[PDB]
Amino acid sequence: ALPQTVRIGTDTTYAPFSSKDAKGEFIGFDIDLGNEMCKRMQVKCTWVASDADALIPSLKAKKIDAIISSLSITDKRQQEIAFSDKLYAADSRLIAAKGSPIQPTLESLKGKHVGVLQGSTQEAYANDNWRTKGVDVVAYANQDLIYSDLTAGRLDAALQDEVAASEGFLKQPAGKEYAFAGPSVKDKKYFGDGTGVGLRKDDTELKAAFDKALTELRQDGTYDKMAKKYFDFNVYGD
Repeated sequence: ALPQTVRIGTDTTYAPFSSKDAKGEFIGFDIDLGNEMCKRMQVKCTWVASDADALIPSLKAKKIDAIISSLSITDKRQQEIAFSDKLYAADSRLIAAKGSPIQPTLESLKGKHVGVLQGSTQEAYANDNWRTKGVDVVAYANQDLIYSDLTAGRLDAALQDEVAASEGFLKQPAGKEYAFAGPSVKDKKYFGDGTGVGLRKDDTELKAAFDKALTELRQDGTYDKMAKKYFDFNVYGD
């Protein structure tokens, strides 16, 4: 059976998906999706703010029943936990000067300087896929020095999370003469081909319920109405 109340963990440091406003309220597209699915599942849901690194451990330990926290459905994570069907994509993407001919291909990136943030999944992807095939991958301690170096012409491009870059540089005046270079970069091992509700593998009833509610809110147009509040592109991907 489903619990009387489903506890959902989320890392509230990631607008526009999950954050806390000035009154401490949970806000974001994750919160909207979670709340809408819980409504259709007719279960009470309680949001629980958690450190990012504590989400999966808390889930495994049954401190929470679900994770909705832009949790990429990576191959590695699927060794340990289950996921709902995809909620939206969390792929990465190149940013470069507006009009740049750069593409996320080996042929285009050969001999180019591509900035990535130290310790990021973007760094991992670029080091494992591009650095070893003739791309000059430069790792940064500070995200903002990446952007500054891009604007200064010390980088050809920067590999960033797509929505984070969209909301955090491209929408700022500083990013006005910059744009995505090519399409999003997709990889099941690094970016997950989607985010999903993170769930314990044995909780099949809970996953089925989330999956059912999600297809229904997508099919009757609720998904797009909710997404339009935050995004002017196809955030779902796919």
